[PDB]
Parts: sequence; C-alpha cells; structure tokens
Amino acid sequence: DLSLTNSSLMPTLNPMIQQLALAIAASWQSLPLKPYQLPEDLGYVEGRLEGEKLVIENRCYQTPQFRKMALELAKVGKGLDILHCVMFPEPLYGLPLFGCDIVAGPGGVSAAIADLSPTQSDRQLPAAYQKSLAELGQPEFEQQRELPPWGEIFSEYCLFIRPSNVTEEERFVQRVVDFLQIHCHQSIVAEPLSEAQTLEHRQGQIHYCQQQQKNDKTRRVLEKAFGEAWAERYMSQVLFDV
Ligand SMILES: C=CC1=C(C)/C(=C/c2[nH]c(/C=C3N=C(/C=C4\NC(=O)C(C)=C4C=C)C(C)=C\3CCC(=O)O)c(CCC(=O)O)c2C)NC1=O
Ligand SMILES: [Cl-]
Ligand SMILES: [Cl-]
Ligand SMILES: [Cl-]
Repeated sequence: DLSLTNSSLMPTLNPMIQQLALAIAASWQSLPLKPYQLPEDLGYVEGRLEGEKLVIENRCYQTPQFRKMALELAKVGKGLDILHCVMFPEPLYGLPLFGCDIVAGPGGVSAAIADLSPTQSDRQLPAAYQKSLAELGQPEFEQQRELPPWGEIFSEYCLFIRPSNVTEEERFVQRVVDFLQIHCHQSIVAEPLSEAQTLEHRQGQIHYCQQQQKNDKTRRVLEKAFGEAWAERYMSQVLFDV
C-alpha cells in the first residue's frame, strides 16, 4: 500500500527517488482511493536473461477523477534505480496527465522528468492550470535536457534535467509537490464535461500513451531483463494502456 513501509526496494533506492515516492504516496493517501488491478494483478516482478536482474514493484489505484494512478519503483542490479508515476485522468473531468520519471545510478540522478501534460486538442493545459503554474515562476536548473521527438506530448512546463546537486534535487521534488497540489485541487473544482469534450480528452490521453510507447530507453531496460514480447506487453498493457 501507500505507506511504502513494506516496500522491499524503497530502502535501497536513490535518496531523491525515495523522497519523491514518499511525496507522491502522501499526496494520494487521503484520496477516495480504490485498488486498480493491473493485468494479471501484477504487483511485484523480477526477471533476468543474460545480464542483470530487473525488479519492479507496482502500486496502482483509482478515484472518480483518476482512472488509474500508477507508482512503479524499479531497480536493475545494484546500478540503476527508477521511479515511474502517471495519474491517468478520467476523461469526463478534462484533467491533464500528471507524470514523472526519475532514473539514477551510482553517480547520482541522471534523469528527472515531471509534467502536467495536455489532453485538449489545442495542446494547451486548462486555463486554471496555466494560471497556477505561471505563479510558481520559472525554476532554475543548471543541466536541462532536451526532450526526444515523441516528447512533443509534454507541456511547456515540463521539467527534464540532470540535477546538479542536492539543492537542485530538492528544488525538483518541491516543484513536483507543487504540481500535485495544483492537480489535486483542480480535481475537486473541475466541471464535468460534454460528451464531445470528453471524447476530445480521451483522444489526448490515447495519443499520450501511444507516444510514450516510443521511448526506447524504457523498452531496452525491459527487454534486457525479460525480452521483446514481455516488454511490448508491459509497455502497452501495464504502463501505457490505450
Ligand atoms: C516503468 C519502467 C521505466 C524504465 C525501465 C525507465 C527507464 C528510463 N527512462 C529514461 C528516460 C526518459 N524517461 C522519460 C519520460 C517518462 N517516462 C515515463 O515512464 C513517464 C511517465 C515519463 C514522463 C512523464 C523521458 C523523456 C526520458 C528521456 C528519453 C531519452 O533521453 O531519449 C531512461 C534514460 C535515462 C537517462 O537518459 O539519463 C531510462 C533508463 N523509465 C520507466 O518509467
Ligand atoms: Cl522519437
Ligand atoms: Cl535506446
Ligand atoms: Cl548495456
């Protein structure tokens, strides 16, 4: 569950990943949650082929506003830690997609990505999100990274950095906390939408999932531990279900 106290991975994960896992779990803990059963009621899985083992712990929930809320923690061998999180919105409410991805090795966090990604056909976040996000101001990060082409799905507020030091790690986690606070508040005040608008949002979410499946960084990690067929099933059915 969301206490993370019974997580076997948590104690061994990069400190920034631990703090973000805790912050996400804390944001969700008091919501009107129900379990969301992944395919094959997946929770914990491990695999190895010719190289290192991959271990994944899945936690997934749902609420009336969020069709699927996934928090995945993973580790490859002793050298690679990953946090994956997506809140998939119920299209009826027109909310954007919260996502984040953190990858860390022995040298520290290599990649930290977080966004509230659009679902509208105009590729804009709803007005209330634009207002609240603008008020946070532009955060300063020394080592920004450019998104790959499939990353056109992310908003103009997307963070994609290599944190340079602890100050930046903590600044990133705080900005994710800020995104979550905005998002959970907007989920309370969101107007239920028309059938045509609901359809528009559904389309946006489908596109998001299809584009995320183009990420060969995820796919290679899965393939090296479980093979091509397993990775394709995992990405298309577990992570980014259409
Ligand atoms: C669950 C298993 C899972 C694995 C194995 C995983 C691996 C993974 N994701 C990565 C990058 C990345 N990951 C993302 C983004 C995301 N990815 C997401 O799953 C979500 C929700 C977003 C954004 C909200 C982006 C944009 C990159 C950079 C891709 C690139 O450099 O080509 C990288 C490369 C890190 C680096 O270049 O420093 C790895 C190894 N991510 C995972 O989530
Ligand atoms: Cl691409
Ligand atoms: Cl690659
Ligand atoms: Cl390799």
